[PDB]
Amino acid sequence: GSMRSSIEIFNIRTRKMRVVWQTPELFEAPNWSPDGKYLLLNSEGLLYRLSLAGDPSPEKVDTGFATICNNDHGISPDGALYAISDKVEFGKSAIYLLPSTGGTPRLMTKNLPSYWHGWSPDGKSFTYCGIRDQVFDIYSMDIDSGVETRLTHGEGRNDGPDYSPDGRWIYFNSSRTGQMQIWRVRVDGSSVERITDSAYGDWFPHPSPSGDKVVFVSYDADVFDHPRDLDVRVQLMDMDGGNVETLFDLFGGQGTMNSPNWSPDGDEFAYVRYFPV
Repeated sequence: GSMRSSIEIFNIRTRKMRVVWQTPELFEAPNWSPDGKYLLLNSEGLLYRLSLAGDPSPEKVDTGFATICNNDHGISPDGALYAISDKVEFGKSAIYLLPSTGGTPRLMTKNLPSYWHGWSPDGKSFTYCGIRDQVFDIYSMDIDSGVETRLTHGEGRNDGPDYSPDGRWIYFNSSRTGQMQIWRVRVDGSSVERITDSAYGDWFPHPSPSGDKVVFVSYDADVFDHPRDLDVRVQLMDMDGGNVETLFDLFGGQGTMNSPNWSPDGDEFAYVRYFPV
């Protein structure tokens, strides 16, 4: 079988890349463990750990009944929990938490579909895209109480939320201006503001844990939604949207970086490059 996915890391300080693992399988959306030691990927509804030292061969995570996981998942700051978005139970995406060492998923969201997208720096809350009667909004939930908080209110479609490391902002994208652009909303909901103003559809914002940079993908403007297998750009900019640059061109899009992908040191991020079928 020819290669289909290349799990890779790019260091934004030295501007060097490395190939962790290539496979003829379709692997997607890496997270990076808070201890620095492994990547968490999904493939064909299952979750896998790939060690960054020694054997990078994917090791399957026991997600119990949750065997139709999608690309929206993450790891808690203390490293003890995984959050997954799975459709076994209700036929549409629902968010669960489980131990990072595997086990039985605990349902978080009763209102569906909901797509997990970022863990709060203090670990107490998470943020997600919730679709409610075809209204795409940013929500957050307090893990201990189960209380759902709506942060956007149907101004365009709003997707892909992830926290700034100071915990004051959630960055996301919104179609409110005509194409997907990066926006940010305060965690209390109280203000929102535009971060990119580009000729592209800008998707998957991830603020670096080091608090200086945001990485994201830019599709061509004539693209609708966030498909697989297109010629895209992996971009980087300052927190305030200044100094936008193209780090590299890439064949991909969907799967490349859906979920929070930074090393805990904030100097490197994980991503998947694809090869045409």
